[PDB]
Amino acid sequence: RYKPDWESLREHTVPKWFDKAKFGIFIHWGIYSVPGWATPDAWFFQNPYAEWYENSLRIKESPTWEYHVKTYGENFEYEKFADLFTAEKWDPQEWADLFKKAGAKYVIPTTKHHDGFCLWGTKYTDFNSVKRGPKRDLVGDLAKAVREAGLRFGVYYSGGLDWRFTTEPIRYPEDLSYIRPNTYEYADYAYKQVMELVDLYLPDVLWNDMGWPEKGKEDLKYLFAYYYNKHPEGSVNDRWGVPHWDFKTAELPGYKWEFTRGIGLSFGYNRNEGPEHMLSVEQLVYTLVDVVSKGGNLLLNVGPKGDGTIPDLQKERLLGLGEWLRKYGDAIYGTSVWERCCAKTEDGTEIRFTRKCNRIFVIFLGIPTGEKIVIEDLNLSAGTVRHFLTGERLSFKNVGKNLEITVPKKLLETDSITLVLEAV
Amino acid sequence: RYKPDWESLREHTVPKWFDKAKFGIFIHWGIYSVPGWATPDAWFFQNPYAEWYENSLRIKESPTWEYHVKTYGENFEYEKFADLFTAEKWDPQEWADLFKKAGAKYVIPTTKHHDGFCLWGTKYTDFNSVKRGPKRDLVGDLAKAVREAGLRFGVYYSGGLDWRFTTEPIRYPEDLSYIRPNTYEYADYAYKQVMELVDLYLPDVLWNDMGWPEKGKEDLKYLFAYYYNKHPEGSVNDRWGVPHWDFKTAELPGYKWEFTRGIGLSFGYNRNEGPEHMLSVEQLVYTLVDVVSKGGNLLLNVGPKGDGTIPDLQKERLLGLGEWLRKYGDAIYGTSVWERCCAKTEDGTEIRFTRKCNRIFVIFLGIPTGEKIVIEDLNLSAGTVRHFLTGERLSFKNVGKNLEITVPKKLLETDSITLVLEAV
Amino acid sequence: RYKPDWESLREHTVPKWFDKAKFGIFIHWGIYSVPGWATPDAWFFQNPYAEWYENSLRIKESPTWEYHVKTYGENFEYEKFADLFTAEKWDPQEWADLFKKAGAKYVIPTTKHHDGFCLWGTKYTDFNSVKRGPKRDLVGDLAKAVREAGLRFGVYYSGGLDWRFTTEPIRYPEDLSYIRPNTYEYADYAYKQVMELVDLYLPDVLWNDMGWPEKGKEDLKYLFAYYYNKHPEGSVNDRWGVPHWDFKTAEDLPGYKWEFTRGIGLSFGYNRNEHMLSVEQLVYTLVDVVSKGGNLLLNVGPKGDGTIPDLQKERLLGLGEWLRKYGDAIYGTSVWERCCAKTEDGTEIRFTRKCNRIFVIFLGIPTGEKIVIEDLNLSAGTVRHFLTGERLSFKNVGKNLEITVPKKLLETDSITLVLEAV
Amino acid sequence: RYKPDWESLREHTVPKWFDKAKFGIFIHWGIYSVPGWATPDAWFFQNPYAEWYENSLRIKESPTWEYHVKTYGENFEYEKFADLFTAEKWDPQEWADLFKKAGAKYVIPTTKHHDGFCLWGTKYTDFNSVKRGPKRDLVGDLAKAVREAGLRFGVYYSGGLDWRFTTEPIRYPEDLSYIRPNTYEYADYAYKQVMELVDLYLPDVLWNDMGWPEKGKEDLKYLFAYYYNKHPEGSVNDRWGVPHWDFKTAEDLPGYKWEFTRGIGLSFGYNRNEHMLSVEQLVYTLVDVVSKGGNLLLNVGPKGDGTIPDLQKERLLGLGEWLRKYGDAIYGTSVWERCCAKTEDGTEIRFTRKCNRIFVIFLGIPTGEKIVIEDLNLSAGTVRHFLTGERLSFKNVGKNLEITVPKKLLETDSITLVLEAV
Ligand SMILES: C[C@@H]1O[C@H](O)[C@@H](O)[C@H](O)[C@@H]1O
Ligand SMILES: C[C@@H]1O[C@H](O)[C@@H](O)[C@H](O)[C@@H]1O
Ligand SMILES: C[C@@H]1O[C@H](O)[C@@H](O)[C@H](O)[C@@H]1O
Ligand SMILES: C[C@@H]1O[C@H](O)[C@@H](O)[C@H](O)[C@@H]1O
Repeated sequence: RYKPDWESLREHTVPKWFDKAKFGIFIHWGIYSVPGWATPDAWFFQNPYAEWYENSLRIKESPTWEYHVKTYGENFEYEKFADLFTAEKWDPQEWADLFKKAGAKYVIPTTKHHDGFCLWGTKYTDFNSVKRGPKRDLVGDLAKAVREAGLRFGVYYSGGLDWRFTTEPIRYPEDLSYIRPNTYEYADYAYKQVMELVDLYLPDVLWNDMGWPEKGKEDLKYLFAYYYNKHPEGSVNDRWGVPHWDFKTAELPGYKWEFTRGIGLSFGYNRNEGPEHMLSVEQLVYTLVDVVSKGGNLLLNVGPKGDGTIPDLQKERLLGLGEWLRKYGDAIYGTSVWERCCAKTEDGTEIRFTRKCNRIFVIFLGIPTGEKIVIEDLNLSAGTVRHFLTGERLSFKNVGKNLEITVPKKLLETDSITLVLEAV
Repeated sequence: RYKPDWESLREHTVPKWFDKAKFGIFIHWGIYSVPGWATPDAWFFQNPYAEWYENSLRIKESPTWEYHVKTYGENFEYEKFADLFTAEKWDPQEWADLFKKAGAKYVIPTTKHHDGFCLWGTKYTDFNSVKRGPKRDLVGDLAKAVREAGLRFGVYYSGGLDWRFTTEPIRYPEDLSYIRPNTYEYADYAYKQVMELVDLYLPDVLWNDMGWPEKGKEDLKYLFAYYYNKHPEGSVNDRWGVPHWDFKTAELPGYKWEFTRGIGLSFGYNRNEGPEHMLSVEQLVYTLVDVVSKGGNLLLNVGPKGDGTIPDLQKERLLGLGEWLRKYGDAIYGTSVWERCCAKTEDGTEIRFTRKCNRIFVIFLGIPTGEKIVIEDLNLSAGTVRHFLTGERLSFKNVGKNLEITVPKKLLETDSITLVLEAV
Repeated sequence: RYKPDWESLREHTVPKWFDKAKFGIFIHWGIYSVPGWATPDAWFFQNPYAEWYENSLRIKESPTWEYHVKTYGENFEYEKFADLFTAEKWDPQEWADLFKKAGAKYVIPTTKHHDGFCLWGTKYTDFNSVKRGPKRDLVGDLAKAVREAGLRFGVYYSGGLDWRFTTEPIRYPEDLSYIRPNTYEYADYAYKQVMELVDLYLPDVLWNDMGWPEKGKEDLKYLFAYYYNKHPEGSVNDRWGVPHWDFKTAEDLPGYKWEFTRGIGLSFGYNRNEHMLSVEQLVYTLVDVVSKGGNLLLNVGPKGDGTIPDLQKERLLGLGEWLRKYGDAIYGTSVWERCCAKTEDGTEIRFTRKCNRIFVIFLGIPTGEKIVIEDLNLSAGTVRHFLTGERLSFKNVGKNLEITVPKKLLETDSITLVLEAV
Repeated sequence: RYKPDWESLREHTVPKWFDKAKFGIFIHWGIYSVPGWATPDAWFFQNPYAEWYENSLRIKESPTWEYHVKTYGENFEYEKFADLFTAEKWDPQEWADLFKKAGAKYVIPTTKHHDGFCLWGTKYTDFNSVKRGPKRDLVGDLAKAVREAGLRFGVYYSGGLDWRFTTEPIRYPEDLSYIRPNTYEYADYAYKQVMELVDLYLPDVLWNDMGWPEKGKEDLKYLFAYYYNKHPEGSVNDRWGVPHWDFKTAEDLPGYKWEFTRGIGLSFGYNRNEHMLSVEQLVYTLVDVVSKGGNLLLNVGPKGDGTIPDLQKERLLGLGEWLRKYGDAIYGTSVWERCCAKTEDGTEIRFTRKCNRIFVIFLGIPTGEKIVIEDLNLSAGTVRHFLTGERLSFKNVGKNLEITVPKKLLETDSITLVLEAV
């Protein structure tokens, strides 16, 4: 049993499933998906993030304001998008199947982003998906489908920012130091809402954002102890601004962390986003391997449309990643870091290392065109280095500081995207 | 005038009436009286307290859950008892007469227990006796009747626990450290509700329970100063978790205290309670004398049914106590502690001492069967020891460390339950 | 057992001995007794308190500065008085006997006043009576003598003010809000010194003054718990500025215990330029205070050589001669239903209770046999003349209570007519 | 780089060496080793811990007081033992070699226990081993010797208790809530002393005790950041009473790292009146603790002259002889899917993992060849006898796992039967 104080909650280390998961799906989906628009220290004036539509719209000068006033009209309040957000062609089982085939082991939707619209039937505001728009508990139905597909389910919550409680926009990063809800009322509201998510859906991950209101930071001792006592395999990110977290986030470490990025640049759906603002399947795999070899997990974001469909370009990149993970999944899932993160060849091709007990997977970022491969600054523990995908044994010798190794061309042609070897 | 700070509020000592009162009636009565059921470190799983019905019901495993799901059905929410709680045959004048005849000098009902149902027309929740169930201000009508009978009126309030603000039950004592309302919203709610009781009924006693929310502990400086300034003869118990109290509670001291217990084991009405889970009239009198000789008051609880009647077994024990207090009341009411609490005879019979200026009442817990009574470790201040109930003088001498004294058998037969003497 | 937190320490009510004590002796005695001088909006510029000599001296051109610069010289540092404080003719048994004969039940000397000179062998400063001046543990020798005489022994300590830690004087009351030691170093120093008094002498009273340093206020839950656990009959005044105290102080009827403090004269420390109360006014004060639930802490300001001025000795013995006669109507009494009353004539009256007995103490001796007391009805008891025990006839008349006490008995009483109803 | 705030310091997880270390030596050694005496609701009145000699001595009439007043005399102050603590026959290389042969990977001496005597040349008190007694920097010479033997070196420090700053003893556990130094002066003193240990010896472990003074708890975000930035492989226990620690202590399977501490005997400091564990019980403790994710910190209580009692030396060497054989199944291991298991016979079993290898350590040596382990199914690997490496036949049978190990191999093992599946 966890007690409600920081010393006691430190006893909760990161759960084993999360360290082994390696890959998860972020989902940025709200009423901001309806307009789904964004421009292709002037960051907030030309916000490339479609989720920040309302903030950009509150800046009268901006291109989001130009677009909005021409597409929808000057007197079209942002709140009106809630009724346009009908998710009429949303099938959560189809999402869960997509994410499972993509190779993800956990899924995290935005229960409530900065605009403050909640994607569940919360009883603390009427600005949610049950009373407005979809007339449907989006979080709960996604949680059911995700878990029926055999995946873990987390929740993103914008604890630090809620624009239902402000009127002024963020124009500069320094504005965030005072343009917050700021009231005791909000501190209670955020506490009750995350407590409600825990009670209703018992998430495997509590992914807070933008810090936690200062007035309720000491509430989290009670929230975290409550959560862990109901769900010891539950986890908590590092965006609460308090002494406790299970893993860190980012946009060889001894702690666990998680790199988050979108398939594109924007997190929410953006129409203005060209097909060359997005990563290729190759770049997604390279990111996954790089991150995972450094002890991290990848949280890859998906920005679905307001009608509940995932853009074909995004579906494509997910399935292509999962086709790669279906072949090379044994060298990623359930792996630890090796003695070192990275390495390169004499040629130039970068290399990453993942361990799985006595095995050491050697993952080349790319497929070398030559049979004779020379890896710099490595002298392997004289064992048995073998081709991974076919299993076939391979000859190799040590040379001063580098490591020479021949791999026939007949085997290179089998590998897709990355050549991977495996020592013992 | 009291200032709102702890140093200043210390000037308020316990009121004279309360120290002299000696005996009071607790009343545990709510919507939990309707089901009125309880099982005959596993305490919370088999709670013998019927007031904790809802907590026990939230534990799916428990016998309260078995009973509830069979008597009322799985989908019978606990809140539904509010509408079953009609107090149709409740007459408060009949209660006040009962408590007055029982010998009580003050009466304290549960305005709001842990379940959060209020027995008055509070304007801070619709979960009360005016909007639901009785359609009647139960606290106010009891206050009128109690005061018309010439008794003081206090209020119990569950400041520390309110299950209207939680969903999870208490399974272990350590759960109480974090399964509390916890919000600023609740701290205000509790403050406004006790302030409302003060404004509406001006209670002679403020009997808080389960501590006060940490977020509003400093509010009580303002509450206590406000209260004492309107009502200097008002009093305050020791369950707020702050530096100030007028008397302590429990379940020779220099401070004033108050032992609270039920006629039975449960505080709320329990049907499952046999007639041999309750104290006899003899044991109630023995408790009263023991407590009062140690500087304390007795707060004897009554658990009425949901229809507003007090079980005949409880009525019986109260009237029998009051018949005893009608005879021996002069040795209890308005007494102080003597040089020592207790004493025993050579035979074995225990003895308690109460003072009233130059008088010293000697109350035997039981009626010795022999005329020759030898009291251990006592040498009285050579005065005049007399039989109390008849007044008749009695012979006595000192003997080493003990004190011999003859009391004719004709006088023993007059005394009911306790022989009592009286020195000068 | 007492825990170190305010909620737990509230369980310590005022000890029974202190409530019954009624009368105690304050002693303001230090190196300020050596010059022992004070002048006969601008209170601090013309301080009538001789203990504040150093503060007044730091105010250049003030009358204490004029006197000092002429009697001792401009370059005569105040600290130099420590070596002049010899306590030549000091006899603690003589003091303890004087206070016992005066009728006092407890005695409280200044272990350290605002100037910061300590009257004991403290190991936290060398500015004390053992290393300087008397070469003698003044507090400890007085404690031994006072307890041998059968009296309780308390300690005054200036926790809030210490002029060893400041250089600027107090010219106005608002100056006290910032001209304090202010350092963590001082907060520890004060804690360690009161801890040391407790360890060395285990005082029955801890009489702090001028509040406690803000930084050390949380230290006192520990100090008080430590103190009460070693000495449950110990007590603590109300000048720490924290939620806990046993009795209040002061310079219808309260439910708490309090203590009026005042000197025989106006000054607390010895003053030559000294305005003194008569024996009659001291008795009247005692009775007034005691009938209102309070104790009287009467101050004595001895000279630097260790003798108590004859005028002060005289007032104390005269008070004790009165207390020897009428002590049963004061010591061990509680308050009655009301404190005060007057006669049709004008003479004020005070009431003390002692169980079923209720003493009626006249502030003065009425010159007439027929006495009419206003707004008082006594439930037909037996009103006795107190000192002789003789019975007196009384009747109830409307609001008032007519009583007839013979001339023989009025001339018997000294200072106060005292009756005794039941 | 680590910033001085709790959120940043959480990034420091327990160092890999400490998780792999498994076994370490505690050393309770001070001036309390000189008398080295302790008696065979009232724990503090009959303290079995010889390190608490002074506390027990402050309790007048207690058995430590009887012994002390007869062996040394009533006017023999406890502080006088500092001059008796000569460490005559002390040889740090002899100690370091003993601990290395015992199989320990790290060593932690008491730099300062509750009595406040420091075993190094601190410049914040003259009550230490350089100015008194040994005339020698005991901590530094042990640190040099321990690191020369190839072992890690930590430091115990009594941050929460220091009896140089109190006079009253601890009679009950509730006394610890207020009988502490309590001053800002102490909070600085503790900070400066641990800062000084870090600067002088850069310990691999900072083993604080009895919490950290309330006034100095915020100082520790700075001390910890300073420490980790100079020494990232450094570690910190859980007895500071702040949000941060690297491992917990103690006197299904945890996710955090912890450390069981206990003496060879009952007392931590040397006791004559001493109740000791056998070699078998020490090995059983080590295996039990290690299979549950913990380390064992085994205490040694040397005499005042600098020698370790032969009985203690004996137990340590016997443990190291066992660890020399079975060290591969302990050092560098993680926890398995579950900690514990038993046979149909009754013999307890513990599991340690080392990648794909899973060691099966029997607490005792089964007398029969046919061994049936309850509730255990092993995925058909290759179960080897550990010490000889020979292969063993096994079958899965319902819930259990039948295995046949020849008598030849059971008689080979010492204390524990050890197998090795894959
Ligand atoms: C994952 C990203 O985190 C950031 O803090 C947010 O501002 C973005 O909108 C997005 O949710
Ligand atoms: C008098 C008793 O006090 C306790 O704290 C409560 O838990 C019981 O329900 C009851 O009200
Ligand atoms: C009793 C008086 O208390 C005051 O606070 C002090 O300033 C006086 O010097 C005197 O000691
Ligand atoms: C390891 C033990 O820790 C406890 O806190 C101490 O009181 C003992 O003396 C010993 O050092």
